[PDB]
Formats: sequence, structure tokens, C-alpha cells
Amino acid sequence: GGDQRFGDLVFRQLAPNVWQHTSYLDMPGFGAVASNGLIVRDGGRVLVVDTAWTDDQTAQILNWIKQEINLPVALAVVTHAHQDKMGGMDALHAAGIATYANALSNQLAPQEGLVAAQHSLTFAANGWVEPATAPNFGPLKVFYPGPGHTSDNITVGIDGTDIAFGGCLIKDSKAKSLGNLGDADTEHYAASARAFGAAFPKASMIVMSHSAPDSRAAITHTARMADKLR
Ligand SMILES: O=C(O)c1cccc(=S)n1O
Ligand SMILES: [Zn+2]
Ligand SMILES: [Zn+2]
Repeated sequence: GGDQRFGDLVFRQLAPNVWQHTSYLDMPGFGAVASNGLIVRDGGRVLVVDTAWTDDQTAQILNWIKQEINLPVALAVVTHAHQDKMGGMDALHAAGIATYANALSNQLAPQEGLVAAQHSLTFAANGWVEPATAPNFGPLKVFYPGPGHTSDNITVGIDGTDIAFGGCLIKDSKAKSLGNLGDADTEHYAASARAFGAAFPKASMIVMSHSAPDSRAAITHTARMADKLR
């Protein structure tokens, strides 16, 4: 009903200062796969969570931001070294945008056929980002839940909203599978899922890479499906 099309992307306002960006890529056995990230206005700047699949699509995200918000993009954080999350890093860099990822994502990105972020996040033992490594993140609350979908997957809550972003760790409350497990940590996936849920106990809107936003039943149901792996 409320989704705004812009070229080949889709933008959905989730909250006063928060939009979901969605881009698509054909893959065998799936069709044209939606990948979601976030756009957050924080005062006079914009923050991005995840690229689109490609440079061109990512440049279109920046064009939408220019048209609809018309404020500088201060930074992007990208939530692991796969194409749906880091495929457009060159577009961000060309645009002069500072980029952040888990240290491990930056380490894996070259061999994944991806471009590393410019800055590395590190995490306390409890999984909260070390705040000095995430300067100017404003309302973004970055959390490493443990290895799951990938060894390097991270998650993002938004202060002052009921939104938490699971990226490709979380699936929707009616999801059939855990999707791509080629890089999954089969032993630990199950626990990582429930850690995300625990880190963001108040969030009623669970946003994720490959489904529309859902209730926390997404977390309960993802944890459940994961339990069957270990
Ligand atoms: O693991 C999934 O849920 C998944 C399914 C289809 C495509 C991609 S990129 N992912 O991560
Ligand atoms: Zn992935
Ligand atoms: Zn994915």
C-alpha cells in the first residue's frame, strides 16, 4: 500500500526517520530475490545500513536519498561480507561516504569478491559494539550475536524506535528454511539467533534481509528452526 518505487528499487517508511530500502537480484532456485537494508535520518545527516546488490542499485539508493531527504550520507554500516550487503561498496566510496563493517567482514570481503569497508568495528565479549569504534553512529546500536548465517554477521537496533534489524540472521515468522547455509555456522547458528532477540528485548518491529518487517515471532521462530540444526 505505502511502498514507494524508485527505478528498480522500493522504499518503505518504517518510522518517522527510518526507511527500508529493497533491491533485487536473480538467483537460481529463488527467482528475483529481495534484499532489504535501512536508511535513517539523524538530524542533519543520513545513515545507511547495507548496500544493495550492485553498485548501480546502491547509486540509486543515494539518488533517492538526494531526492527525498537531500542531506549528506554521513556513513554506512554493512552487516556481513555477502553480495546483498556489500555488493555496492564502490558506489558508496565514489560518493565520499565513510563505511563501517565488522573487522571480520573486512578481512573476508576480498576473497568473497567484495570491497572491504574503510573502518572496522570490534565487539565486547557481550557482543555490543565497542562504542569508540562506531563514532557518529547516532541512534544505531550495533550488536554481534555470534556466528550464524555467517561467521561475521552483525545486527542493528535503532534508538528511539521499536525497530531492530536482523539482516540475514533472522527470517520471518512463517519462513520455511534458514536460506543459504553455505557459510553458516551450523553448530552456533541456533544460539546466535536467540542472542539477537535478547539484545533487543523491546523491539516490536523486526526488520530482516529477505522478508518484510515482522513481529518478534520472527526471532522466536528463527531460533526454533535453528534449534533443529545443533
Ligand atoms: O540465507 C538466506 O536467507 C538467503 C536466501 C537467499 C539469498 C540470500 S543472499 N540469502 O542470504
Ligand atoms: Zn548473507
Ligand atoms: Zn542474504
